[PDB]
Amino acid sequence: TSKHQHPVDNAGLFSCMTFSWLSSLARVAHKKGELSMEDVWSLSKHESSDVNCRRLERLWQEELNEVGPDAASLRRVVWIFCRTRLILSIVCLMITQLAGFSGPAFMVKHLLEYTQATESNLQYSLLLVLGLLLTEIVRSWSLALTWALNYRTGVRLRGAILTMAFKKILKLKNIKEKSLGELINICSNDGQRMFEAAAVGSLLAGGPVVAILGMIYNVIILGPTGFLGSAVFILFYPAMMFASRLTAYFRRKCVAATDERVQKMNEVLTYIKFIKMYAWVKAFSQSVQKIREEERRILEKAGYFQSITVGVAPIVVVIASVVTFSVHMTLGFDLTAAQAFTVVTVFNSMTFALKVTPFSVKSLSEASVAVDRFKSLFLMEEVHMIKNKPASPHIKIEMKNATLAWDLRLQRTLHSIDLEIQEGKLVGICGSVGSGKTSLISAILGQMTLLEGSIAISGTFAYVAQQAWILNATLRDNILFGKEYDEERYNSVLNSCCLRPDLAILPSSDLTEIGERGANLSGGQRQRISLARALYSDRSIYILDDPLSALCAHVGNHIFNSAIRKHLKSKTVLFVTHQLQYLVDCDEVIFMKEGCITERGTHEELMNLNGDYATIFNNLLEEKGQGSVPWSVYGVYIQAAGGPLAFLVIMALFMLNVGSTAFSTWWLSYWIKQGSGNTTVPHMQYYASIYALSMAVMLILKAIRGVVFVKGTLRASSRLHDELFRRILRSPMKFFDTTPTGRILNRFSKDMDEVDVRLPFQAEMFIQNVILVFFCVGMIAGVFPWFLVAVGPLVILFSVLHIVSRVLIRELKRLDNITQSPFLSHITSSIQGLATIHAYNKGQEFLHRYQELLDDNQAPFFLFTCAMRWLAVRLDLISIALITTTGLMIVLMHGQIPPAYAGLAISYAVQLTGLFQFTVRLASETEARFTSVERINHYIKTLSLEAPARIKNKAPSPDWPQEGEVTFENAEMRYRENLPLVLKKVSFTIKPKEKIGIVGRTGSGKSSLGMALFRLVELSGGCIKIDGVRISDIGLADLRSKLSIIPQEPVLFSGTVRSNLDPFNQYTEDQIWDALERTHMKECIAQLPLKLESEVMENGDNFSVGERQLLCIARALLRHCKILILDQATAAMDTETDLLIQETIREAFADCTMLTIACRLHTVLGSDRIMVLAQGQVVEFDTPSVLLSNDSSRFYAMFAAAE
Ligand SMILES: Nc1ncnc2c1ncn2[C@@H]1O[C@H](COP(=O)(O)OP(=O)(O)OP(=O)(O)O)[C@@H](O)[C@H]1O
Ligand SMILES: Nc1ncnc2c1ncn2[C@@H]1O[C@H](COP(=O)(O)OP(=O)(O)OP(=O)(O)O)[C@@H](O)[C@H]1O
Ligand SMILES: [Mg+2]
Ligand SMILES: [Mg+2]
Repeated sequence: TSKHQHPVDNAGLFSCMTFSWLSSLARVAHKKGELSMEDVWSLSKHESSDVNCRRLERLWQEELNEVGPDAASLRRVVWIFCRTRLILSIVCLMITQLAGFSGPAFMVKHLLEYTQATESNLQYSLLLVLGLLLTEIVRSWSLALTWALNYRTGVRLRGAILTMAFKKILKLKNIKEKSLGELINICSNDGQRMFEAAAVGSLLAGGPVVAILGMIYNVIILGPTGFLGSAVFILFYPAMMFASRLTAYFRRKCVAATDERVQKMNEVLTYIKFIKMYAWVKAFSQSVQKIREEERRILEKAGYFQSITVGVAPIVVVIASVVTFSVHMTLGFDLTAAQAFTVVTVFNSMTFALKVTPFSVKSLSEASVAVDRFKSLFLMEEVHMIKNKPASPHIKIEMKNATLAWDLRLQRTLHSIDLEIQEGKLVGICGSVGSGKTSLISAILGQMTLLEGSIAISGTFAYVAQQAWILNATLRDNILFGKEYDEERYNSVLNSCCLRPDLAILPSSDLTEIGERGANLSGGQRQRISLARALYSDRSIYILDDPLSALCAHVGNHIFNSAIRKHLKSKTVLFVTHQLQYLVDCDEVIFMKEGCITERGTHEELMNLNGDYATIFNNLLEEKGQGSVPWSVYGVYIQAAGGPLAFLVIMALFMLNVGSTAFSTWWLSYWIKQGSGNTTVPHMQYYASIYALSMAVMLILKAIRGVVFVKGTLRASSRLHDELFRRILRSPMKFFDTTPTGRILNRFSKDMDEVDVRLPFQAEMFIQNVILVFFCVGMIAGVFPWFLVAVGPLVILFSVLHIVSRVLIRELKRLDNITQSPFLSHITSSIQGLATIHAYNKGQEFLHRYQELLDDNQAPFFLFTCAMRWLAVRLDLISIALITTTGLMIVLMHGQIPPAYAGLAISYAVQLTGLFQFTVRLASETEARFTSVERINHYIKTLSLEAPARIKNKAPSPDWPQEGEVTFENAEMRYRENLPLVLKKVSFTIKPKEKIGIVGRTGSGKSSLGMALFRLVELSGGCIKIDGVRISDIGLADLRSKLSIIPQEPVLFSGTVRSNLDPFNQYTEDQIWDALERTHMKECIAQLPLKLESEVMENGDNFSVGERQLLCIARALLRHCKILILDQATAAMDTETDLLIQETIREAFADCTMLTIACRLHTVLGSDRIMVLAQGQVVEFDTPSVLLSNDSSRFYAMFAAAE
């Protein structure tokens, strides 16, 4: 072991069958008033996701491969895995039923006979009391054993199924196509559903075993009454199956409706920096409110039928028995003299066992659709590393007339591709936005669908993507990627990528936290980190997807001359490019167009055959609470919309119902104390009719109260969620930067499952229990008020026990809820990088971390239920001992105590006891469960808030955007409130109608002049004004729409391109077509049947960045803002299209004030003025002509060094 004793799996002597191992933790629970992480007794090797998972996998694979897998019914999840553990429960249920039935029924009759004439004997009670004690002890022990077995056996199934699902998730999928938000919802919600169905769905078998016993007892006491019970039970059978059939469809529709809502919830989380400038927070709010309203309506419709089956009529049996008694009544019956109320009380006690059937049937019906869903997840294509084609030696990559394109129902893009690569050679492709030299790179990975051709490959890859993927670990761990530390190789890597000043500028040291996805670094730094990791990993084959795009000229030249030329000269490097500056030193160049290779060979041969591109080459052109749950959460919960009125109506209805049932009980009790037939006999029929109509009322009343309660609780939940969403949406940027996303999404997946499912039932049950107890104590105080002595000791000991167990219950629940968020964080952050993870073949480490996190989360689940079972056992034992003592008292005190004042003693007692036993358990249950509302309230207004959309008090005149005067003055920022300054002493004065180009060294600042305008930075020093009007005083909502920005990284939401094009439908139909046509996409849209309703998702995955950039250009063209700024709009674009692009930009915004950003000097030479910055400061600047004839100018030096 060496970790924890875990006394469950040993100590076979009389120490572990009863719940006694938890007495050790009860001391520590109240000694410190807490329970930390070091004394939780983590799970042993028995309940570990390493032994059961293998067995489940083997069983499922065998059941798949035995015959053709058409559907397989997924019967092996439940019926064959947890089978042997259910036979013991189903065989102990019969024992406990018989023990609870046979004993008391005869004992009460014998005690009544003894209280009739005690004067006969005195020692005849000892056998009776001994039998009573034996039966009670046997019953309680059997019940505790059954619950313990089911609780223990309900965990392993979920523990194995979760890891099976994740292991299936980690596979090569060409596209998601699964509404990614669904996958997370599959991991959490369906985890819970597979648990309850294994721990509750086992008491359904307890119905018939007692029904047959009741029928045979009735036929043995009365002759011809053995036929009506069977007839009235046959009619009861199909109602349950009808209920299940009706609820299955409702559950399926509800889960389908809630599938989509959580997907749109993820889109804002990972794109908040994008939709924070165009005030697109309005459409999404309306869309999510509409889908939430639809979900709430269907949930209410589903739940209305349930409230009618929480025991609307378990009195069918008593109604049938009363009808049989009244109809057959021959005015005396010649048999009913002493045991009149005994049989009625026994039959009333029968409802306790069968009151739990609806819960079992509902859980089974839900588990059916859960099984269907999990079956739907499997039976999909495992397309990865399958080619089934021969290879050849002395080569690494070989192709033979491949014909590939994105997704099986789309027009082919590549046809008849054939190429070869020699070992240790450098090859460049080059081309346009046509042939698409990104499908070729991904073809050999295995992510590309295949139709024909032949692909062969043998080796290892160090993949680099066009974008960047950065984990949450520290920088040194990111560079190492799970490798052994070194000193010489690490220093060589750091010196070979020109990374030294970047590491020196860090505040503390190299070891620093990065973030969720490298949100604290620029694009160039992320590219450099990815390149350094690929360089240090030391793999056989290097694949670079344009690693020299966003970076400058000098650093790129140095890296190519130092790293690629020398440090990587002993391996094979294959990379594509759009710039022909470095193609001189390359070995071979292969040119392909429109998916077809035209000419290939030595680069020196591409001079006279076709000088197409040569014209370009010619010259220049959390925290866990440490206290008890206060009443503030309850006050907030009841202060929801329509709270007090609904609560008062519900309480009044409940009080009236309890009064009615009390009056009926008194009526039947009085009727019991009457003549034994053959006297005063017509009134019986009238009384039966009165009783029948009374029941009716109660029923009607119970239906009404259920309806009202369901409506009120659902309204409260909807209002709470609607309040929460706006607060999360207006969260400042720093909160999103520090706190990971897995800490926010949890409150939207797990809390909403428990608040809207389990809470109302427990609340209503506790309310009913407390009103019944108060009525019983009032009645006891009413008649026979001379017995009010034991009440004090009873209440004080019960309070002592409750205050003893509540500490453990609360601490265990809090520790259970705390440790579930890193789970979701990891499962979210390990999906987006499927390509890189598959390339590096690093699934095992992620899987092991997943398993360890799952076990840590599952550790405190068992003890939470074990504590409640232990409390129930203690309460039952105490009550049994007290009633035994009171009965023995009776026994002894049977000579000089009249029976008139003692006949009802055992009666009222058993009720009182039972009522207290139920009350304590219900109170503990609700106190445990009411922590989710507090957890949601943890994000109350104490959290930071974004900035005030507007103000509506000092809005500027509508004619404000007239001049583009900008006056920068001392703009110094920190970006983290702790990090050192990134830009210092920035002051500019730009006259209206001016053009300025941006170019400079990597790192440093570029984009440098971003922020401090449309700013959300919490400016501390300096201030700027636009057109003579300050920026701090004016509101944000109006100001953000005045100017427009084209982001460097394209962003494309789901739905359609139109919705992005018009946030509010303020443009006609021809203007958008003209805008799309003007930028040379005449055939880029008409190629599809949809014209303006294109299906775009997942950041435009159909067409690559070459088209996403121009889509964003077209979108920003129609806005026509006062100031339109382009942030490096020529990242990956050809040279021929450049002119057209800049010509269109100049034609459109001829007089607008703009600041152009580009990575190429030759494409910025036309600007009126230029400026450059070295590290954090701007050097002297003027027109390009002035600085061109200046040897001592950095701009001329870098232009000359650009070659
Ligand atoms: N989101 C961020 N959070 C915190 N610090 C940041 C963030 N972005 C940049 N920095 C830091 O601010 C300083 C200036 O970087 P800046 O963003 O201006 O670079 P850049 O000009 O965009 O770079 P590149 O040319 O590589 O794209 C650097 O120290 C950088 O690490
Ligand atoms: N991420 C994607 N997922 C699915 N299909 C894609 C994706 N990107 C592009 N497509 C489809 O495949 C075709 C080929 O585009 P490809 O990705 O090869 O472009 P590219 O030339 O490399 O891009 P760029 O010029 O923007 O750098 C597109 O016209 C489109 O039909
Ligand atoms: Mg690419
Ligand atoms: Mg930038």
